[PDB]
Amino acid sequence: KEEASSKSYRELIIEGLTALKERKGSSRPALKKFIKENYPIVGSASNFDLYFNNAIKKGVEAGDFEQPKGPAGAVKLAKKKSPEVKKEKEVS
Repeated sequence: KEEASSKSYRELIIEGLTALKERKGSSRPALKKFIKENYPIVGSASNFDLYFNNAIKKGVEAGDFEQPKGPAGAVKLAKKKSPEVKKEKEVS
């Protein structure tokens, strides 16, 4: 709005993660690019690459994102804690 930041990664990730899901979901690097191309505000933010990882972690604990391929893999928009997601090791 004025500051060159203060974009919620929650919005940014979901905006993409819902779109670039393809087969079902997509890895962080793909989302990171999506945000950089679409939301330069945060995309070109210092240590955005690092912040994004924490954002994913924050989102998955919040039950807003979920990683089918376990932590540090592909993320998928979480809507229901449905079965056949037993490749996350310990995202809990």
